[PDB]
Amino acid sequence: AQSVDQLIKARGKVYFGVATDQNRLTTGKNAAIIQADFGMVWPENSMQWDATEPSQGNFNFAGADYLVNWAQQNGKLIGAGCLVWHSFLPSWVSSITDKNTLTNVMKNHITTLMTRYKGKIRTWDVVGEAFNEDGSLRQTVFLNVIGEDYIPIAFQTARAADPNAKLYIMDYNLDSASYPKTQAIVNRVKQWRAAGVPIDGIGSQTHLSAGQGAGVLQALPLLASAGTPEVSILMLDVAGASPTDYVNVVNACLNVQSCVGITVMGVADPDSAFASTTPLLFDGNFNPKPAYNAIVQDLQQ
Amino acid sequence: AQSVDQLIKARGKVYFGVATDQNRLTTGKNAAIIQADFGMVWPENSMQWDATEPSQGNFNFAGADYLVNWAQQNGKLIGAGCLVWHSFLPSWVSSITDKNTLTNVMKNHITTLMTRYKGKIRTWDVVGEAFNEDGSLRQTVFLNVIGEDYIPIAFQTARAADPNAKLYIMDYNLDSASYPKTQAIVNRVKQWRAAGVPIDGIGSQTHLSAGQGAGVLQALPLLASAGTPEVSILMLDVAGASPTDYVNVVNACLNVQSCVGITVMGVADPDSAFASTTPLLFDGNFNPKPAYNAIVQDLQQ
Ligand SMILES: O=[N+]([O-])c1ccc2nn[nH]c2c1
Ligand SMILES: O=[N+]([O-])c1ccc2nn[nH]c2c1
Repeated sequence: AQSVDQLIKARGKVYFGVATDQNRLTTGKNAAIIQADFGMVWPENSMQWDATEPSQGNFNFAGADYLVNWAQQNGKLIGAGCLVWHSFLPSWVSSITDKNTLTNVMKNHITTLMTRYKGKIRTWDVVGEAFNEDGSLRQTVFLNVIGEDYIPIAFQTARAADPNAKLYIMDYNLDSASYPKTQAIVNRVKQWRAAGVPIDGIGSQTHLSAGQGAGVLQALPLLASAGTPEVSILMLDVAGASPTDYVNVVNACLNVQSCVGITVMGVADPDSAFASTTPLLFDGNFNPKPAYNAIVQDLQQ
Repeated sequence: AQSVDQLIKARGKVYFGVATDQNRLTTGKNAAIIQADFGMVWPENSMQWDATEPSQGNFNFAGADYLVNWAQQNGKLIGAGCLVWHSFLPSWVSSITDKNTLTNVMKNHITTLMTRYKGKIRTWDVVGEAFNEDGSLRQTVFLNVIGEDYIPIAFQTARAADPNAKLYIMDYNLDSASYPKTQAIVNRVKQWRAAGVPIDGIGSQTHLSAGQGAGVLQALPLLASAGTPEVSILMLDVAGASPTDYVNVVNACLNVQSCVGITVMGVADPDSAFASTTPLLFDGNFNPKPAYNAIVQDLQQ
């Protein structure tokens, strides 16, 4: 099976990547497929807040360390995240009500994780899912306690911790150009960057239903109009794994100059959180599915 | 699918169990299958030394806590391990050369883990893979630095930390009654128990090639002749997943009064470390394989 990462690099992009973690790399055929076919790895779960700081100051890095070392040994780029994401917060964080304390807790979490891997991580997802569907800011503990400046603070802190990393904000339901959330994140990122906030990229969490790939062809250029140096496609999977949907997403990447690459959410269908929708590029026997071969043919042209 | 755990309990045994961990419970159909069909869970990796104490005295319990909570919420028994196993040691341990220091480090590791989960764990695998294939003791850091007393110390320390748990020694290649390692572990366990060492069980790590199930019918009664209150089948998988091999292992369990149950290495073939041998009871689409149905029929007859 030809390598989608090699082929996308030949078209001028940076990577075709995949999310993984230690117990994937030691089972199935995941390591062999990643070695041959993908150019970047992300930790699925091992870098999230609940996995890395389950109680205050008690950092759990064993799983993340394994993935970083494996990637370095095998010549792969590393992306990591998410530093600030309400969905993976442990209870001790969401109980904090003092603005000074929560600011320092957020800063220490960012600084500790980024310093540990300083210079080794290409892309950090710093803030995730900060927007409501109507485009207002999501009322998470960080917004409620710190206020809207928590986003500037997070990015400023991350830039100081590792100036080499590309810093991204990420969100989902940015797959349609007419959806209010898509326009809102563009407007807010434009404003933040105009005031000097170091947001290098917007990452679109592309968890799609059948037939939604076509809309990404119009949504991704819109996200790119915010003026960040980079945009990316993250967490990609498609219910039913139709070649048409997957090829449309790949072509959206190719059409947007600032889109650096694509990361799929897993290797093989049985290891998806959405396994009954068989939404990935390899089947339960680790054979490439028609969508994989269709991407290969699209990138060869 | 009828539950092998309910059927084996109806035959007078304690459980039919499976190894798992957090990211299995959140993907595929693993949680649903475990809820319906298995009565005990073990952490595959999250309790091993390299996952729980990656630096001296500094413990990581996020993954293990998740599995213990999940098991309690779903009414499942819990087994855990391995407290002392050379294959999962961090480098900081294997570089210790002082007998008193290594003894204290080992005792602290045992006591900290077992205290955290005191009263919640049915079975602890305390020492693993302590024997060479010829029956002599494996020359790990523990044997080289502490000496052969490390095994009595480990069990004595474990009994004091949680007197409710059943304490096991485990090894592999105990599948043939005429293999030297099988008789050696019997010899040594008899001696240790005569000296008052609290070894409650021998666990046989049953990682089998095709056709090796039949030999377990003679090996397991031999293991039971050491006189421990319990024996168990652990880490069970069979290359090719022949019904004949799986049924022979199940019947060995039924034939040995002190054998309390069986634990299979995982749920579905693609998540095995030996996936190309398709050695588990569910396939890559999470359908029960012929071996599963054969076990069901064997337990009903
Ligand atoms: O692209 N990704 O698959 C991915 C997975 C988990 C993440 N956490 N933060 N960013 C992430 C990206
Ligand atoms: O039975 N088991 O699958 C199993 C898995 C991992 C272990 N670590 N210690 N004991 C273990 C048993």
